[PDB]
Amino acid sequence: KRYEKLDFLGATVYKARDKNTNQIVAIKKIRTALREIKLLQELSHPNIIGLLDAFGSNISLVFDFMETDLEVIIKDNSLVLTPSHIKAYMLMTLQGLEYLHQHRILHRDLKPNNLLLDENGVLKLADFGLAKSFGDPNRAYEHQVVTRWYRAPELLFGARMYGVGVDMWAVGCILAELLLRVPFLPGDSDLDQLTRIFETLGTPTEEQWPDMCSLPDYVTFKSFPGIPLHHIFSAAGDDLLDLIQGLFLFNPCARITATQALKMKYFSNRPGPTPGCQLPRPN
Ligand SMILES: Nc1ncnc2c1ncn2[C@@H]1O[C@H](COP(=O)(O)OP(=O)(O)NP(=O)(O)O)[C@@H](O)[C@H]1O
Ligand SMILES: [Mg+2]
Repeated sequence: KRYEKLDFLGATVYKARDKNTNQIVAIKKIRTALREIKLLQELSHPNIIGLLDAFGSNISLVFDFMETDLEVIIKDNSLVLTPSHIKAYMLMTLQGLEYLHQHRILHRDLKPNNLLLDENGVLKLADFGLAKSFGDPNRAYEHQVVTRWYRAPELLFGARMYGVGVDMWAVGCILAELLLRVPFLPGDSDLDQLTRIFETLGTPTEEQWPDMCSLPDYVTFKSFPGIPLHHIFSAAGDDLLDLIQGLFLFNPCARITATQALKMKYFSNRPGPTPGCQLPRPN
């Protein structure tokens, strides 16, 4: 309507120019979008993508333009991530997520390519296509799960009741991927995803996860010992290992929350988070 289509980016996404401010934006063109406009229009947090406008003739959602995303950074061999880089990305991720959870919203699709980065190193959660108020019902056969590699074990065992844990597990997978620069648990099937979770983190005992055997799709895997976190992340300090451990607890009620994650010593310890403007950018 009042936007000129500049470059194509990848539903269909275009770069554009707002003729009011001459501001550069991203326009996403196509009931998935109804629920999205509802939440996103009224939210406002630096680390949550802003919905600037919408119009219907199909639906077009107008978003802040973000020059890159975490997956691009992770896959870019010319960039080396320092401990301070990783700390900055996690802090922005968790502050965004803490906001959402305080507003009783689950993202439900956290993965590196949904953490967008602007030219000033501001990270923003995006793609609220699966986002849900905590108390909304979970559909029978149209149930929307994150891509498998970021997916919490309770979801892989068919949980219909879940909460904050699904996002926090994903956040642990994103952290692991920042550290390893490859996906942490790349399952090739939903069963193989559980296999990989268990042979890496151990097959849960009933005291680690009391209610596991009563999940709708529970089945008996072999007992795997797991691998010590300090062996997997050989460059991570004890403070980072404690955060990673908290994010991958099997019991979704024991798993660390965004708020608890942000209060951990990791975030107050040296080295500090990289200022956004010094974060490494694809050249
Ligand atoms: N706000 C934005 N600013 C700049 N580029 C963007 C923005 N949002 C999306 N893009 C780009 O457009 C592409 C469209 O991909 P997209 O379809 O959003 O991801 P997807 O996970 O494959 N499907 P979807 O469910 O639509 O997210 C992305 O990979 C980005 O490179
Ligand atoms: Mg996406």
